[PDB]
Amino acid sequence: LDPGLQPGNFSADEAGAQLFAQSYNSSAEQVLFQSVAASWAHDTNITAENARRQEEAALLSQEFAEAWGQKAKELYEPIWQNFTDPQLRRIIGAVRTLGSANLPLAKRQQYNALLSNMSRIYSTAKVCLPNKTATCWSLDPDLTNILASSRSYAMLLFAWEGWHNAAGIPLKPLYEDFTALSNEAYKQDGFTDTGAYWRSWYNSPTFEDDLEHLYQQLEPLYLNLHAFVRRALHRRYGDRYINLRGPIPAHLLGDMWAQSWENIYDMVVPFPDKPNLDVTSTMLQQGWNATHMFRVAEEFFTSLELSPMPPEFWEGSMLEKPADGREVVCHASAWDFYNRKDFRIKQCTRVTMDQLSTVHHEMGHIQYYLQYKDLPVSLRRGANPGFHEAIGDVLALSVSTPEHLHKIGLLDRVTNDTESDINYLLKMALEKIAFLPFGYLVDQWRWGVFSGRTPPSRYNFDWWYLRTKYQGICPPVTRNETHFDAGAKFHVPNVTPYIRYFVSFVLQFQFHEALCKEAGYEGPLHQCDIYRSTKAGAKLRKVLQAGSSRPWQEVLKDMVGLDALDAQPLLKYFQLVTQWLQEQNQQNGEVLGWPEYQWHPPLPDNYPEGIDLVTD
Ligand SMILES: *[C@@H]1O[C@H](CO[C@@H]2O[C@@H](C)[C@@H](O)[C@@H](O)[C@@H]2O)[C@@H](O[C@@H]2O[C@H](CO)[C@@H](O[C@@H]3O[C@H](CO[C@H]4O[C@H](CO)[C@@H](O)[C@H](O)[C@@H]4O)[C@@H](O)[C@H](O[C@H]4O[C@H](CO)[C@@H](O)[C@H](O)[C@@H]4O)[C@@H]3O)[C@H](O)[C@H]2NC(C)=O)[C@H](O)[C@H]1NC(C)=O
Ligand SMILES: *[C@@H]1O[C@H](CO)[C@@H](O[C@@H]2O[C@H](CO)[C@@H](O[C@@H]3O[C@H](CO[C@H]4O[C@H](CO)[C@@H](O)[C@H](O)[C@@H]4O)[C@@H](O)[C@H](O[C@H]4O[C@H](CO)[C@@H](O)[C@H](O)[C@@H]4O)[C@@H]3O)[C@H](O)[C@H]2NC(C)=O)[C@H](O)[C@H]1NC(C)=O
Ligand SMILES: *[C@@H]1O[C@H](CO)[C@@H](O[C@@H]2O[C@H](CO)[C@@H](O[C@@H]3O[C@H](CO)[C@@H](O)[C@H](O)[C@@H]3O)[C@H](O)[C@H]2NC(C)=O)[C@H](O)[C@H]1NC(C)=O
Ligand SMILES: *[C@@H]1O[C@H](CO)[C@@H](O[C@@H]2O[C@H](CO)[C@@H](O[C@@H]3O[C@H](CO)[C@@H](O)[C@H](O)[C@@H]3O)[C@H](O)[C@H]2NC(C)=O)[C@H](O)[C@H]1NC(C)=O
Ligand SMILES: *[C@@H]1O[C@H](CO)[C@@H](O[C@@H]2O[C@H](CO)[C@@H](O[C@@H]3O[C@H](CO)[C@@H](O)[C@H](O)[C@@H]3O)[C@H](O)[C@H]2NC(C)=O)[C@H](O)[C@H]1NC(C)=O
Ligand SMILES: *[C@@H]1O[C@H](CO)[C@@H](O[C@@H]2O[C@H](CO)[C@@H](O[C@@H]3O[C@H](CO)[C@@H](O)[C@H](O)[C@@H]3O)[C@H](O)[C@H]2NC(C)=O)[C@H](O)[C@H]1NC(C)=O
Ligand SMILES: *[C@@H]1O[C@H](CO)[C@@H](O)[C@H](O)[C@H]1NC(C)=O
Ligand SMILES: *[C@@H]1O[C@H](CO)[C@@H](O)[C@H](O)[C@H]1NC(C)=O
Ligand SMILES: [Zn+2]
Repeated sequence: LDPGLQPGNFSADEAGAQLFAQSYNSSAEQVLFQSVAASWAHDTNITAENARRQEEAALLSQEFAEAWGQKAKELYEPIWQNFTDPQLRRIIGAVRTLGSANLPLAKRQQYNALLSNMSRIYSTAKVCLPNKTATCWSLDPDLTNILASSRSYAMLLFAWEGWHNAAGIPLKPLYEDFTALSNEAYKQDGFTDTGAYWRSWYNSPTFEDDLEHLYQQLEPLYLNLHAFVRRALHRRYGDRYINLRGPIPAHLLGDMWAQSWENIYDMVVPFPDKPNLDVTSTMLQQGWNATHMFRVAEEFFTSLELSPMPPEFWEGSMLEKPADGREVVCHASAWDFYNRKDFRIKQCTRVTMDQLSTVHHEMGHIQYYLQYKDLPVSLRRGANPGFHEAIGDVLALSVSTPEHLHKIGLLDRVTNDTESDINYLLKMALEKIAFLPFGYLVDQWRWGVFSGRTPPSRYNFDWWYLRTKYQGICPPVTRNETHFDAGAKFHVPNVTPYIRYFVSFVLQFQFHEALCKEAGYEGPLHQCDIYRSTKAGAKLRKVLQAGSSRPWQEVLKDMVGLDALDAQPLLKYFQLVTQWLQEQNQQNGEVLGWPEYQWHPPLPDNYPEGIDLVTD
């Protein structure tokens, strides 16, 4: 048994715990490196050969965590909370979390394979017309593309139900057992249930209470936005299917999960005549190419006097669709090998304005890793799990502005037209604000499941109850206790929390408002840029530098000034769209909210016979 993989002898003392932690850090980064190294190899070079390695390196990592966790859990758990330095408590607290590993091996297999099956079913789920069609439609491209692009209610419904039938129905039996074993494992760790464990990451004694108050402060913005989309859908589909006072059919909102309303912008766009300024056409004539795009992004960070990329980045990063033509996970991602000496971005970059914005986002993560690279490995993560995304986003917000684009040189004049930016801001409002209630209700639901507030006979009653109460949606078809629509969202059977994204979105604008205030800027917040503001850069740098050492709330108070999340900065960013929508809503007499919730559409006249009929 490798000494580099198994812990030694240590007393229950802080001096012992310090020695143990230090030993954990040294071996831990070694282990993490191997796992990610093969991961990067396969992800950058898609082949079954590397997949076998990826599986092997990840397997080793768990045995490592079990060895150290095993010793830690037995050794300090009776005393650990008393260690003086919170720094030490944080490291030990992370390692002492064993999770599933606690299960006896017979249950481990049952729990582990079970999780594997849930993932298979979701990705495997196939939706087939009630005809012996030669080939069915998978989640993407066909199902997502047809649902995002199609606008024939009859057609759109059938695709939506088919997905929930195929994905949802088979997960329901399995998910109960996962609930049983998952909570069983965490009980041995010391959490009342899986929910208590997920909430534990934010170190907020009133965490769930905090979110409700945040969400109630955003609801005025959401209801106004919801009312406007409801009206627009009514113009397109007709009163038979959109009750001005009631909830919106879930399948008509432009995406399989109604989590993003981005695809309906074409119907709702204010001031439809102003074109969205796309710099692609100028970018091409400028001779720019993917490789230069990244150095352009670095220049922005250098303007913020943050750390410029290490040469290791230019060497490692997989900036393009490789000319070798070997397969790659072209979906852009940012990687940090816990090896202090390197960090890499995988973009598969192609020259579009969107990717320019995307590259800035990804480079923000790299910047984030570099600033806390000095901390011990257990702390080299976001201040809170949602904190990581927020930093990446705020950087992306600043660069999207035409004010910034002119500074880079891609634009001759910064036309200060309110119709142009409202057009833009509404697309963002459809893209992300519509997401908040959804991101909140999924983890709102899951804590209920793990907590038992939703016993098994209610998996679907509560999901639609919650989904309607918060998001303002009801199902396209009456659905009952045989179903398990929770299983229809990727994050559910893959057991990945959603709350991180909701909290991240509030933190995104909360940081943004802080930097603008630091940058001496004034007036419209959505016209703010942090470029060249070194004094703001130092403030941002501080928040990154702390990593996970300091409790997330304590750091946030130093940055923005408030010990907790708040909606006020987010609202100010959207002040213009808030003002404009209310007038549009006020004129039409929209009922803000959704009384008479117990209303939903009739079925299509010949459903499912009429599902392919031309209606455009
Ligand atoms: C991605 O784009 C990279 C950026 O290219 C620059 O920016 C774009 C927007 C255009 O304006 C382009 O014309 C720019 O060069 C690109 O890197 C560039 O690659 C080109 C070749 O494709 C290189 O051209 C050579 O440049 C040198 C001079 O550059 C050095 O010195 C100047 C100062 O004098 C510095 O400002 C530079 O930064 C460099 O340090 C020339 O000596 C050489 O001249 C040759 O041609 C002329 C006739 O035109 C002859 O008289 C000479 O004798 C030579 O035969 C080349 O013109 C360029 O160096 C390089 N940029 C930089 C900054 O080094 C990259 O290739 C693109 N990548 C991909 C994958 O597409
Ligand atoms: C978590 O675990 C890892 C692994 O143990 C620790 O990583 C080490 O971090 C230290 C610094 O904290 C690194 O030390 C640096 O080494 C450089 C030389 O490296 C070469 O030489 C050594 C042998 O001497 C070889 O082993 C190595 O492979 C290289 O060939 C120095 O140049 C550095 O100088 C800096 O520090 C000195 C003081 O030490 C200053 O006076 C200088 O001004 C300069 O700032 C430095 O000494 C070490 O290399 C890292 N090892 C690994 C494997 O990454 C983490 O630090 C640890 N986390 C915590 C919180 O302890
Ligand atoms: C941590 O230190 C402990 C000692 O406090 C080490 O445990 C001891 O390890 C040795 C082998 O390395 C074991 O030896 C065996 O002892 C039995 C009698 O106990 C004897 O009959 C055998 O022939 C053999 O000599 C010993 O049992 C074991 N004792 C205990 C209490 O664990 C341990 O190796 C150290 N662990 C690490 C990770 O460094
Ligand atoms: C993408 O991943 C695959 C799998 O890891 C890599 O394929 C392997 O590449 C090496 C050389 O690049 C091959 O080794 C060579 O094989 C020949 C024939 O036996 C031998 O004459 C050489 O001496 C050397 O051993 C290897 O066989 C090949 N395949 C496998 C399964 O390992 C590929 O290189 C990766 N591409 C990139 C760009 O990283
Ligand atoms: C995850 O899903 C797979 C697929 O449903 C499960 O594997 C299957 O598990 C069952 C028993 O749990 C095996 O049943 C056996 O089938 C053979 C005929 O194939 C029959 O002769 C035996 O009497 C028995 O009924 C089935 O073979 C097995 N399939 C494979 C490919 O191994 C797996 O058990 C599921 N995991 C969990 C935790 O539910
Ligand atoms: C939950 O509600 C679902 C409806 O979404 C009910 O499932 C449906 O149940 C009916 C019968 O109760 C099924 O129709 C029957 O089909 C056969 C031919 O297959 C026909 O001969 C009968 O006359 C009748 O039309 C329907 O296929 C079935 N659909 C699904 C998706 O299950 C279910 O009964 C409800 N369950 C509970 C516990 O309330
Ligand atoms: C330390 O132990 C004492 C005595 O059991 C207990 O009162 C105290 O709460 C512990 N410290 C922490 C931080 O829980
Ligand atoms: C655009 O015009 C408004 C007029 O009130 C002004 O407040 C805003 O600062 C202007 N933006 C820029 C970038 O000049
Ligand atoms: Zn990101």
